[PDB]
Amino acid sequence: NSVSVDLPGSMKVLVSKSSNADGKYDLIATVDALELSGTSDKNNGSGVLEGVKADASKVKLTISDDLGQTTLEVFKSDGSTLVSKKVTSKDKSSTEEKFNEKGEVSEKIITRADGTRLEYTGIKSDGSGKAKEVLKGYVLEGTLTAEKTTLVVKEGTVTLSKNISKSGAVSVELNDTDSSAATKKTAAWNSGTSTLTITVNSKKTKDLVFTSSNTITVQQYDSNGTSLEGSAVEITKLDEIKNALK
Repeated sequence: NSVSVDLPGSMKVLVSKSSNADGKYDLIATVDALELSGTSDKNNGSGVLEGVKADASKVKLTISDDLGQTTLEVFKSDGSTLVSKKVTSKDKSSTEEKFNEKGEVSEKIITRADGTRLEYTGIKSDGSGKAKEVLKGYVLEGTLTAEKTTLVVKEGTVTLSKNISKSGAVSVELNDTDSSAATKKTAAWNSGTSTLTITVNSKKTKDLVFTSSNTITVQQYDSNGTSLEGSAVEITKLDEIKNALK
């Protein structure tokens, strides 16, 4: 009879085998234990389904025409104002939002395809808030503004800041208040290799690489300050970032 279709966001929809008198297909889905229904112009599982929560909040599932993306929305019981929205994109990343009484976003959780996350909480009407990046093994914390996200790690008099611009560009900086010329760390950022090179006493000491896989690696220079030595080591815990800043 109906045809089962797998969707982004770990959902399924059942589509009628054939169309009704108007040419439209019936759609059914169950999300959690909520039954959703709709009709569609297409026969592939795309379209809109609707239902309600046990508390009468409206629910809408929207499946893009090519099945690439899904959106699951919850609204107030009159259907007017959004309460929550989850969008799963074609890479299987997701964004999950909560909204306040005016429909303004108050929380946004971005889950990358690899499972790492950006968590934005306490978001205010100017787009400022608290930020966390959840990586494999550890979490980075900081703040959000409409210009950038800034995640910070402190060790001694060193502050490491990982910035994510509004447009998604990562850059990293290091600032040290150390008053001793012999021990003060400085660093340079290379956007072309996503690498922060730390210097102490006029010699390169370490490269910190912020990889496309959402990891951080550390590699030391030889005592000559010009050649790398050994091989890069992936950071697995926050304490190891702090160790790289010593």
